[PDB]
Amino acid sequence: RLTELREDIDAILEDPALEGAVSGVVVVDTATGEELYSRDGGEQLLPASNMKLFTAAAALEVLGADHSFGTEVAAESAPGRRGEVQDLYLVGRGDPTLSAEDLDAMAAEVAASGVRTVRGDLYADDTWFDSERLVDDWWPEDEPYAYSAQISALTVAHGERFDTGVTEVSVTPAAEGEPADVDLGAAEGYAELDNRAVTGAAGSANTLVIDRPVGTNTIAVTGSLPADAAPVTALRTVDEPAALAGHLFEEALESNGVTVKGDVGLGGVPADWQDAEVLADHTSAELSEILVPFMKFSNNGHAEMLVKSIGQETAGAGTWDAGLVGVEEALSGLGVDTAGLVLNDGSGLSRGNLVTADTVVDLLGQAGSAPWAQTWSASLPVAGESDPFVGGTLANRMRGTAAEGVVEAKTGTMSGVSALSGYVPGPEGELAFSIVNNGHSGPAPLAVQDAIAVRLAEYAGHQAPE
Ligand SMILES: *[B-](O)(O)CNC(=O)c1ccccc1[N+](=O)[O-]
Ligand SMILES: [Mg+2]
Ligand SMILES: [Mg+2]
Repeated sequence: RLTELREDIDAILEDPALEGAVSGVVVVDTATGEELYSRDGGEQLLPASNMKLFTAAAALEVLGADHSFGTEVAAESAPGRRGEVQDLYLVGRGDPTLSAEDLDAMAAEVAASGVRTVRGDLYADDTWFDSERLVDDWWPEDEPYAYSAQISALTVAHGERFDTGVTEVSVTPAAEGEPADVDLGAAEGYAELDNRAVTGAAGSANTLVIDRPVGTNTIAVTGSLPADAAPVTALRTVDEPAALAGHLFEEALESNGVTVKGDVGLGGVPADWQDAEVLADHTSAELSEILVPFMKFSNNGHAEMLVKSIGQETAGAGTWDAGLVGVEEALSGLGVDTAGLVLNDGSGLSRGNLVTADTVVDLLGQAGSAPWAQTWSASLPVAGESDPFVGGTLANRMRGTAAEGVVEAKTGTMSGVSALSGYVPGPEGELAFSIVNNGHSGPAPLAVQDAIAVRLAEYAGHQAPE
């Protein structure tokens, strides 16, 4: 039975789609410590988003399941009889789920607390982390897309998925031959518009490209949208998330009857402020709850912010250098051998990251007996579950198989890297597995990973739901 399983997995990895790839595959029974299957377990490979497994475990170790993040509005003293303040400060301490509604609810507080006029300027203070926005080796050409959003302690998160530091762009066709309408979302009046797009004839080809040219805060829209095409929406990052959060706050203020007479810009609460007047605050939900959208959908913003938040907890330094050491320390504290690990970011976006399949399984083991185990697995995608906040990146994989509803694992994909690691529970034991593929040339070997996951589900005594 053990050997049958082994031979099957051997054959599954015989797949042509893994030509010239190195593949780390490790499976361990977690009740007993038995090594059911091991191949290139010690080989160092890029992990893509499997890196979050590490990040998420450290954050729970360091910040705690119950941790929350705050944001405040501050003036040098409370407002007058006349309800006036000079400069106003929006100060973010790394909430990765600050919505536009929260900015609105905070603008109402500022009004309820008796401010009717900001006489001076409004500043957005994201100084709680440093201003290193992107990791060294992240690719400039990727900077327009949501997963590559700049990192700040003050960032507005869009939608129920909480994609930070982006804006929704929507392009509606008009009459054939007239320019397409471009709607910039939250970034209206913040990010610049270069609209070159046109409405093509009904039934013609869709060639619409939405971009943000490197080193600009301009949304450049080119190509042709068919007169009859459905409106197109795209998440595009903006330069300086905090300044957009600032921009949005001025609008929430004016909206809640508070007139801002100055400019909007970046700035930290001055040192020479004796006893700042906190005129509004927001508290995020707790880390346990935040893990869901972070891990289910592989949020890269959330990952880096958690790192910088760890840097803050361990060293009062909201920094990659500080946070990564923080992660490695936490993981050691956990019992994980971090020999094979090379940490270059929290998200896995970076090609400077290295894991081994043994280390991953190692982590999976330790996380299983940690007091925060449950909130940890709850965050992982569940195979073939169609409710996005349950299935996450595994929503449309392995449906109608023994793995459906059972396998909990994290995914990982970019050019020539794919990964799947997590658990198979069952009538046998709770299995921890890691599959990391590097160097394949075609599409990610998703079928190959599925096959393994499914056979492990069957080995743990599961059957495909019909
Ligand atoms: B992870 O999500 O497995 C690593 N992948 C990414 O960060 C990612 C996600 C979504 C789109 C692109 C992309 N890239 O790394 O290019
Ligand atoms: Mg605006
Ligand atoms: Mg089942």
